[PDB]
Amino acid sequence: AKTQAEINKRLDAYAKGTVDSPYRVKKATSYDPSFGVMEAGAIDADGYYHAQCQDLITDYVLWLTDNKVRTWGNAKDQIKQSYGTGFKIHENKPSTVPKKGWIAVFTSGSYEQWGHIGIVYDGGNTSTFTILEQNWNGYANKKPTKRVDNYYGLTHFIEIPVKA
Ligand SMILES: [Ca+2]
Ligand code: NA
Ligand SMILES: [Zn+2]
Repeated sequence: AKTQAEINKRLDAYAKGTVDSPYRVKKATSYDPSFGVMEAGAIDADGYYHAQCQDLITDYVLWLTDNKVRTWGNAKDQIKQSYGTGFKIHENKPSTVPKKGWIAVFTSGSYEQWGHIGIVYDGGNTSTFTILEQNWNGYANKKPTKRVDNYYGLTHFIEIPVKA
């Protein structure tokens, strides 16, 4: 398991394009004519579809679990599987406010078909929070980027284990 300080450092490194990941693009990379060229810093964990939202999560969960747990499926399928001990799935209730490093999962409305997914960067309040995500633009080309979200479509949070 990882400490909060280790988690926090890794989130900043995602956003800066310096994360210690073998799935981080070093030089602008392209293979799928439907998507934009992946900039340095993008995370592509599967070698399909350039840098999608779930690619970030695949990398993060591999790091959290010392490469023991590889996610399968699309963003929306993450709430149908378990990442193991100390990972907990929470329904997003109007009461619910997440914690830095938790995983935010969008499965309703405009996100229903594939889901969307990202990492909680700032837990915020009941109105907004800051997410760190890939592919909110649909072009699958940018590195992980921060965005303010209003909980629209957001159905679940995945709590991750934190080492004291
Ligand atoms: Ca990919
Ligand atoms: Na909420
Ligand atoms: Zn997606």
